[PDB]
Amino acid sequence: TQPALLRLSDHLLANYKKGVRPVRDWRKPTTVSIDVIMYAILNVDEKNQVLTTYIWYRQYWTDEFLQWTPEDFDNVTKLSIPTDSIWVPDILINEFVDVGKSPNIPYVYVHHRGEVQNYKPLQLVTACSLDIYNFPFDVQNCSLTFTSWLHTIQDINITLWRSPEEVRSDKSIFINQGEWELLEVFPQFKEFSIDISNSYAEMKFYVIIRRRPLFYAVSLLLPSIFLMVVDIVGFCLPPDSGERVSFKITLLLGYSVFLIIVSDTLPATAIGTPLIGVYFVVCMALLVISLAETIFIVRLVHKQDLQRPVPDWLRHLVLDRIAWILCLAVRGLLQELSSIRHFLEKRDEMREVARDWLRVGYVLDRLLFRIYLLAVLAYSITLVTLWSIWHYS
Amino acid sequence: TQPALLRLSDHLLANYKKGVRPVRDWRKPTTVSIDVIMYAILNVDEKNQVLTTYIWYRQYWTDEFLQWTPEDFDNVTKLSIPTDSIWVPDILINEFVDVGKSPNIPYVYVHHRGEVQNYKPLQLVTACSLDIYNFPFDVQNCSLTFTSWLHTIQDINITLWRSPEEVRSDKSIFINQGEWELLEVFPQFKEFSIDISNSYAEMKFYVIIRRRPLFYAVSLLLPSIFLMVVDIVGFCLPPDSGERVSFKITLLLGYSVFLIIVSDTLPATAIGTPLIGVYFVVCMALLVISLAETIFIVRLVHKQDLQRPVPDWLRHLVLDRIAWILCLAVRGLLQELSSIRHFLEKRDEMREVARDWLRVGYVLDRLLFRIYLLAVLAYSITLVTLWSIWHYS
Amino acid sequence: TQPALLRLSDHLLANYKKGVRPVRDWRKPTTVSIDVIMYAILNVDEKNQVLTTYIWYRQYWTDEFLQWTPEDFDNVTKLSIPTDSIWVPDILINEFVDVGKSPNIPYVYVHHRGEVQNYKPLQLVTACSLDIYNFPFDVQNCSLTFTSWLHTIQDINITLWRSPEEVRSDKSIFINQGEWELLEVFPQFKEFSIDISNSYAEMKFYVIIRRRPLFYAVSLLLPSIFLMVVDIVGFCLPPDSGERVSFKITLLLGYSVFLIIVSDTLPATAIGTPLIGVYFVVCMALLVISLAETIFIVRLVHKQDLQRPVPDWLRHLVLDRIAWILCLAVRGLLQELSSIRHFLEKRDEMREVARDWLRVGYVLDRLLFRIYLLAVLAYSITLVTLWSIWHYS
Amino acid sequence: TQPALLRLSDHLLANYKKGVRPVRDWRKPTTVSIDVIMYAILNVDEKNQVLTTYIWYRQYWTDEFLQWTPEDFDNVTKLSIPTDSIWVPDILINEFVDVGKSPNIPYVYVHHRGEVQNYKPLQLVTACSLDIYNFPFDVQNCSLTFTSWLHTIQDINITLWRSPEEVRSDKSIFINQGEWELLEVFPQFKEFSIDISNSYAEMKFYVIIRRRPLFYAVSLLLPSIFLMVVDIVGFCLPPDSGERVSFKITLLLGYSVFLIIVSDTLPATAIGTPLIGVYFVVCMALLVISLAETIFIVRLVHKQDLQRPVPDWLRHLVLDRIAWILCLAVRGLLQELSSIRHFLEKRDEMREVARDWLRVGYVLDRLLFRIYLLAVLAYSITLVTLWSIWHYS
Amino acid sequence: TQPALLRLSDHLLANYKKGVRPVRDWRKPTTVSIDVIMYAILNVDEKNQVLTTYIWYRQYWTDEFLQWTPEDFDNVTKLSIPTDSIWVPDILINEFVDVGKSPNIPYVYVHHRGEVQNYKPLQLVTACSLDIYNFPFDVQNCSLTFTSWLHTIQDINITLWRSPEEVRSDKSIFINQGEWELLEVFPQFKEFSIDISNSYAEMKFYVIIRRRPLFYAVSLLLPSIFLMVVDIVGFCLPPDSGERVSFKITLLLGYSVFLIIVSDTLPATAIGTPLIGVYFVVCMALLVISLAETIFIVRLVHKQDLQRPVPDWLRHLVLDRIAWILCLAVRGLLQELSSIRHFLEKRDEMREVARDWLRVGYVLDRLLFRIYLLAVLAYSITLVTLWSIWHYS
Ligand SMILES: *[C@@H]1O[C@H](CO)[C@@H](O[C@@H]2O[C@H](CO)[C@@H](O)[C@H](O)[C@H]2NC(C)=O)[C@H](O)[C@H]1NC(C)=O
Ligand SMILES: *[C@@H]1O[C@H](CO)[C@@H](O[C@@H]2O[C@H](CO)[C@@H](O)[C@H](O)[C@H]2NC(C)=O)[C@H](O)[C@H]1NC(C)=O
Ligand SMILES: Cc1nc[nH]c1CN1CCc2c(c3ccccc3n2C)C1=O
Repeated sequence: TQPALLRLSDHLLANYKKGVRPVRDWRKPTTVSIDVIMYAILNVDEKNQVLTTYIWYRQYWTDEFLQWTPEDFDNVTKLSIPTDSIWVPDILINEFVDVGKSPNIPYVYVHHRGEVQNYKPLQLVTACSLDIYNFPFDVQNCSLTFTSWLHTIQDINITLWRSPEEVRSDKSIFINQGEWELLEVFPQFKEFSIDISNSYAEMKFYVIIRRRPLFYAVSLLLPSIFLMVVDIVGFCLPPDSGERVSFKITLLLGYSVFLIIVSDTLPATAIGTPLIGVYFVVCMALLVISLAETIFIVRLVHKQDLQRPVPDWLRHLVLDRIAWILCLAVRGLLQELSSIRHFLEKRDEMREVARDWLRVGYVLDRLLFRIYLLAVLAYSITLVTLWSIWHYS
Repeated sequence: TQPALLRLSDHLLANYKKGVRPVRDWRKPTTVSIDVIMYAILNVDEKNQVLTTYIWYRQYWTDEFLQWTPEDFDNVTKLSIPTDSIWVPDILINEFVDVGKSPNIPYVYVHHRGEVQNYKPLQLVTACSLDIYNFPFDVQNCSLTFTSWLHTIQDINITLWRSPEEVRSDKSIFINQGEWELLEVFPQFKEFSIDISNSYAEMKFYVIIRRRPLFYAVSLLLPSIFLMVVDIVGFCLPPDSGERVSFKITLLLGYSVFLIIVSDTLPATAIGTPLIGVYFVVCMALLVISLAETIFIVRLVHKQDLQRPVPDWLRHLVLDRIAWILCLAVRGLLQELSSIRHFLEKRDEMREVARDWLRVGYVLDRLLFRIYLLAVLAYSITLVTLWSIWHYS
Repeated sequence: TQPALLRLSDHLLANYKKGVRPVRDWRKPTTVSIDVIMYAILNVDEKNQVLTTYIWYRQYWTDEFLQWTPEDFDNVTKLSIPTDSIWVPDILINEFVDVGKSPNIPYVYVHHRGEVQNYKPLQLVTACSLDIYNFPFDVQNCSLTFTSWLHTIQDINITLWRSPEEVRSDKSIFINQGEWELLEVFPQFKEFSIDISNSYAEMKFYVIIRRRPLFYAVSLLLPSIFLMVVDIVGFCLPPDSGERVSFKITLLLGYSVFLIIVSDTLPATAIGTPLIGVYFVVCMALLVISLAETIFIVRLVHKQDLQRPVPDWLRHLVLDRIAWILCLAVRGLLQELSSIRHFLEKRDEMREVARDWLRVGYVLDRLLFRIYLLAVLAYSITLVTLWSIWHYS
Repeated sequence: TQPALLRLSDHLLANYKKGVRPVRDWRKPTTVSIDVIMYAILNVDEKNQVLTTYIWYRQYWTDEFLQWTPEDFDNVTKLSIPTDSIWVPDILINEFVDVGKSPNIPYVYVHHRGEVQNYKPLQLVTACSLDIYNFPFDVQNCSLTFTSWLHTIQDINITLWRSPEEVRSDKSIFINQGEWELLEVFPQFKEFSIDISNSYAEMKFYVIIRRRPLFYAVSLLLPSIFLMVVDIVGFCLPPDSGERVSFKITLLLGYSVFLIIVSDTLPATAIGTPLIGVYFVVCMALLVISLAETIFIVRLVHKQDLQRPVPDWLRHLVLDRIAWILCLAVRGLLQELSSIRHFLEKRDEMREVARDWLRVGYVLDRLLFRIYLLAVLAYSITLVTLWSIWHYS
Repeated sequence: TQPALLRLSDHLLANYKKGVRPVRDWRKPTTVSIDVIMYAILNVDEKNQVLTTYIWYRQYWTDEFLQWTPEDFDNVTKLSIPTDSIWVPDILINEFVDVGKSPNIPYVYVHHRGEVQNYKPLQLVTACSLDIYNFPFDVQNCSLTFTSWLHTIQDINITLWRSPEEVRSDKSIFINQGEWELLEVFPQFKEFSIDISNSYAEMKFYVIIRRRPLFYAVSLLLPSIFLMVVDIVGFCLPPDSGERVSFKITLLLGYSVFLIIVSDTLPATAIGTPLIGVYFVVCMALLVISLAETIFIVRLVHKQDLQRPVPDWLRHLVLDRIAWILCLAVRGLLQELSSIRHFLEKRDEMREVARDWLRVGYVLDRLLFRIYLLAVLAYSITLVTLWSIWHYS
């Protein structure tokens, strides 16, 4: 009879047992040939050391029992069979820490020599070690290891579909504009063993990704450069005005409020902070020097029952530092008038010695303003020198 | 016998095999005709580049084996059959990154020529690229690509149910008032291929949505306009009062606290900030100019052992800038009295030279108050000019 | 034989096909009678427009094939049958956006005329439109629409179990004390159609709920009334003390910190803020008037090389505003003494003209203190007048 | 033959129907005997009124069809059978609002008289009413009601395994150190009915738990006591120094910042705040009195063109309050000298009347410092008196 | 016939019953030998007392019914069988509070004597008690107890695969760099019993882990050391400048803002705060002493109608504390001139007595500056002494 070509499928699955590993001779292994394309990097968790990706996967193997001649079946050379009717190998990942939700694919291809092809997408929640020592300019190297979980090397061996050079140079479908950049995917065959007499075939894929360091660079420099500019403008306040101290402590208050927002959005691993955490406490201690310079000079020019300064410490300040660096009734009358002259004289002499301290506090202020402005320019061009040698190639 | 019309269903499913693709001739493909109505936009994730929608889906195909004449079955022309008793094609989406939870529909229709109709709702968690360069006034363009995952173009081809003009103009059931606005849904047929000799039918639906920019506009201008008004009122403080500097640094402190709440609720992609991030740092640097204008003028009118100002720099300030822009016992007595006259004279001459600097600091203050008020009005009407040319049509 | 009364169930399920819609004549529809009691309002999401409830559901229909006479089965009139052995209709909701987790009920009742009764609880995650224009005093109106997803009006029709007046007045089991208050549940029959020749039976239940506006009212007035009381106490500071300006800007700083916590806990839809967002910016601008009143009067009473004020602007201030509203050696001596008289005279005349400005700044201060206190009392009793007409009935 | 004792299980399950309620006579109900041990309190959600626990559950019933004599089966008196091969009753909870994830137990015991024993653990997500009127010192009373969802009182009745005194005094395995303390679990039998002619057996377990109020007490008093101590130290500043007002408004600013962190971590139900919310606004208004005492006394001792105070209001302040509570050329000369005497006399008389107001502002300051220190000590020992009568027994 | 070696599997599973515990004699128990390797510590929840790990698990037992001679089956000594075709024991954990998501392994090994080997990975969500008394330097000790949930000691007994010394010293695959450090895994056999006549075999594994205390130590000392350095610099302000009080209250404000971020990220159990919570309130009260030292000395050097100080309290301050520790018309003229001498004399004598109080306030200031600097150095080297004795071994 010739009803249709559903007479192939019941010829092929009349007495078929889906629990038996499909070989005629039990001494020969089943060889599974796999292949991978990366599709998206969904999440990189630096705190929990967990990577979440999404790949497209395919594999084939040889089934000794699903064979037919294409004649006597109207030249059919392949057909589709449900997945839960045949033997399927158990290929897992060593680095699993969870189970991702993936769509179910209910069909496979079967060619007329026994080659069974399986296509399925996979969401992977794996665990890889993440070092963040140079935090925005970092390249990560995480691994995917496909292996058979039960069967040993004498039952299931794993090979590649195609050559490892075609797998390495494949970035055709990768979803970009998403904060991570795929560089390469490199395969490598190894053989796993913990104890003796049990070896397991495995196939490591190394996934190398790189962070796009643009929006971390503007969301961490644009407040850092800004609060340095406001500190430079605050030196132009005169120190005997009672406002420079209140300026510097408010701005130092507003800067410490900023760092606790930075640590809220930027994590750190068990080795500690990255290298840019050093460059924040250098800009922190550079404001405490400007605070200690203000408190040192407000103590200087202030009116406390003063004496005339040291003639040694006036001579090499006023003269040298501006040249090397900068540019019965009758006689009862005048006895009372001499007393009135005396109270005005002590008022004037305490006033002119307050001027001599005030002249010292202004030559020494423009001296320390130019030393501070020299240090914040030498450190600023150092920070852009190290960046510009990175950016080339 | 005539028991009921359950004698149709066992005639139709006596020897039926749900794993075989239902054709008499294996050389002809099965053609699936699909159709879509968008129901809700559930979530748009700008950070992770993930779109979450909810659609209503339907499809039909032709089954060669489910055919009957309507006579000898009491004129039955269609009936309902459980879904897990027949062959169902595997239509997926390329852009899946997750599996949404959808209700199960356990029945299908079957007409008497073999047409099998399937209705089901779907929740879709897809991945599309989102550019936010003009952040509240942005139109997104994300894609849905329906394809068969295993079968090639020689087995399953995908067509539309109805015309592509009826699909494009369908906004009948879309749930509004929910922060996104559906513009159109446009279908397009393509043919997918990565390697040679394997082509897959696909059907792209382009979903174009647009953000409603109302409550982002009031939750970002109403604090931005407000802290500009408070800065204008603070110029009316007199500069030799010791409070204008403390006014400006508190208000600049409270403005920098505001931006870190803005970045907490407004994300940015890998290309960086949107265009309105430029318009925040222009309003930022416009407050530092008002801070540097205060510190420049407090340094001017302040009492430090002063000299009389330059007659050149007084003449074109006091005169020109207000006209072009603005509107033995006896002889021992008087020798002591001349000394008492001398201490009061140095007290008065240091007082009148502090007035001459104070007159300079007030002509120059109302000059810089009108230049600053001219710039904050020219920039404010520029910002509403660019908005009003957008709003028309 | 008479073994037991398991001989009923195998008589009833010997040749039973659970895929066939159970009618003798295929032209007559199956009528499903439903009923609902609301149990809890779990979540109302104003941002995503999503409602989450939990109901108790029941339904019955007529099965033509499950019929027996109660004699010859020892007078059994009903029995329980597993759910997955019989035909069950597919009743869904139009407003689904998710799938809730509900317990499984594995049994149904079957009476001896064919009536099959089904009881099950359901968790529903639906989508309804939420307007929050009057934010704590708001009544919402969301919908639940039970319909058959595949079968049309010629196969499945939906009716009510009991009368629509018994469904409307049922609040027996509703879990209270949980921030929402159930008012009524009102049913209504409609008939759904998008295209021609396909009509679907549906049954809308309108669920009307009302927010309990107690703890939103104390967590939004008790800081709003408090920072108005502190502003009233701050007018009693004297204006020529240098502390009133620093008082008002700190309190205005602490008030703007408060609103960004309010917007963090209170959402807004696409139409913008509710009506109480207007009543916050009225209390905002009422503090800027008190700030501008302080800066206007500190500029007035301050010692800058002053002149005597206008006699017109002193006469209607000092006199009128307090009445209509408030309540050779010898001749060389005295030439020097006349100079000493002259320096003390210019010191005294600049002191008495600073008193005349100081008298103006205190009559005008108590005038503007009573105008401000009149406005904050007229607006406060207006705000309680609008509340008291709401509270009655 | 005697192969093994798998000949018992096929004798026992040859013709067994798992859909039939297992009685010989259909008029007799099946009696289910249950038992509970509480294992952990996982979550108590005060906002959503949801309790999450984890119990260990067991139950037995009598199966008329699973009976054998132990002879002719090698003295087997019990054996284990898979769960999905026999009839299982449907015991649910009325208070479900979700479905918890519990491990599956695939086996049951069967004794030779028909007693079928079932052991399983359960995670329960229920809804109970939570009153938090005394927030850390609160005892909650939530309920668990086990009932049959479909079958009425004529089919399934629920009893206890063991006595209700053994269930009440069982705290053997409860995981402690986890913020809630289990007091007792008390069972009670009732009979549920909404309409007539349908009654359902139920079994309420009352679960009484109590919060451990230790770390809420130190995380709410240690900032509350601290900002009261800082306010006491700030009275020792002299009031005519211009810093006491700036002290009090900064500290009142920092206290209002603290309460918005308290409301972020401590929820409130629909009845409003707990009783300790009253004790925060008493400590709030106790700082406004210290603020209004400062502003009242800075207005007093301040130099505005003053007059001598009232002799009545000086006599009962300076004298009484310290005793009852505290402890041609020649004649042209002296006409000019009398003028110079006159300008120094008006300078001195305006200075001594500023001392007389300054003496009033210091007797009245130490008076109001001791009244304020008496109120903050009488309220502090009241707050520890109410705590110490609670702590005993 | 000799078709293949699928003739072994149908010989082995022709009449096999997967519900029967596989023994020939029912009096002998089934012995299960287990083994564990820890792979990752996923989460340690200190608030909810919940541990989340991920292990690799394996077990074997003896099946009396799956036996064959390897001859007459072409020398096959083992083969793989699906898991859902044979009897599997029910090994659970006592400490479950949830169900983790683990991958499914669908195959087992079967040797020719009946030994059935099972390999599977497991995610475990257990509940262990966590004491955090020494918060970063803490070692936890949580438990895993494998037991059979239904069967007693006469049915299932649990043993180890390999020796307990090989299990204890196994850290081969543990994923490091993830904030917790695995020390050892120690097994122990016990026997569980609540009531009489029912004993259950169990096998406790003790898991000892240790926190890596590096990044908690820098994120809690680097702001704590920093705000102590800023307080030392603030003593160099002169006390009669009106800025030291405003310095100390701003810095004390900014320190109390810091602790509420610390408690947000660091939890505490029911016993209260850890030991480092004591070391924060010691650094808290060390700033209130510096605040009370400032307010005590501003009250001292301030100009209120002063008297000369006590000669006893000047002698042991000025002299001792610097030595032991530190280093008709005519007669009408002069009657008026004596009055002018009198007003200048009272002006001078009130000025020199303000100097004598000012000298006292500076000897006493450098005295209390060196006592405070001695206490903050003795406590700082104590804090590093206790750390250095911990770090050695
Ligand atoms: C809730 O909303 C519905 C809107 O559908 C209101 O529905 C109307 O109800 C009346 C009868 O009460 C009908 O005549 C109208 O045809 C309904 N409208 C529509 C569009 O069908 C309902 O009244 C609302 N409930 C409350 C309490 O306001
Ligand atoms: C917990 O709440 C229940 C409320 O149902 C209390 O229940 C009452 O218990 C007494 C006996 O103790 C019965 O006589 C009452 O009929 C019960 N009330 C109701 C409404 O049924 C129970 O006592 C409470 N437990 C505690 C410790 O307070
Ligand atoms: C909502 C409902 N209520 C009962 N049944 C249905 C299903 N409903 C029926 C009509 C319908 C659907 C559909 C889907 C895609 C394109 C066009 C479509 N049309 C015209 C389909 O979802």
